Amino acid sequence: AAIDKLVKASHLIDMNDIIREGNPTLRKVAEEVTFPLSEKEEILGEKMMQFLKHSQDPIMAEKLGLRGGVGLAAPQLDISKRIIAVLVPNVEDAQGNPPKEAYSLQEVMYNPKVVSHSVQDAALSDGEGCLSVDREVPGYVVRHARVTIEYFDKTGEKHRLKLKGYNSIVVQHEIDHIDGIMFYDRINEKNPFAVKEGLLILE
Ligand SMILES: CCCCC[C@H](CC(=O)NO)C(=O)N[C@H](C(=O)N1CCC[C@H]1CO)C(C)C
Ligand SMILES: [Zn+2]
Ligand SMILES: [Zn+2]
Ligand SMILES: [Zn+2]
Ligand SMILES: [Zn+2]
Ligand SMILES: [Zn+2]
Ligand SMILES: [Zn+2]
Ligand SMILES: [Zn+2]
Ligand SMILES: [Zn+2]
Repeated sequence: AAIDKLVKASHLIDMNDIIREGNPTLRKVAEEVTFPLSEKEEILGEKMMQFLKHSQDPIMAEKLGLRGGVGLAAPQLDISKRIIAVLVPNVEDAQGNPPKEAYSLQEVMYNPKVVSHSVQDAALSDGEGCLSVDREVPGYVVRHARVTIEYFDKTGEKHRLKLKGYNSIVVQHEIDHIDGIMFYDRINEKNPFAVKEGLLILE
């Protein structure tokens, strides 16, 4: 099955493992994982995080032909499970100094969900792109500004976490994938750049 291919020890996830727009798995509601995790589900989560790290690394991205990403959901690898990985980098300063924390968020999350959110909405000013979508899609992807999430880690431990900013946006995006929702679903149908008053536009 797809999972067996992906969890082979020597296998590195690349773009040929990522399904594309139009594949039905992208529109399913992903199934909840049960704890204790199987070996395969644990391995998949590790390989997903590995892909993001690769994707972000100039060398490996180039070796393996990867488009850079900051999150990945199991449904995008044809696996209908509630497993996402997020890897959101902090940026260097103007003098070239690395940030204090390499990442503002770095997590493999099992059964994640949004449990509360702000009334305020937000969108990234540059829009959103997707590894499964090979088309230009303009417009503001309107999300919750702030979210509280719950999720499990690979050991079964429950986390509850409030997010904001870019971190908020990224997790929302991944969560949507495990519910069958695509980013463009949240772009206004008649003017992609419409702004309802109070929308937090993020730079
Ligand atoms: C920001 C919402 C989360 C994006 C996650 C996606 C990758 C994906 O398809 N996840 O399921 C990505 O990294 N996309 C990038 C993306 O949209 N980025 C990366 C930097 C900020 C933002 C565009 O403004 C690229 C591929 C376009
Ligand atoms: Zn592969
Ligand atoms: Zn392990
Ligand atoms: Zn590596
Ligand atoms: Zn609500
Ligand atoms: Zn996506
Ligand atoms: Zn919501
Ligand atoms: Zn709760
Ligand atoms: Zn539309």
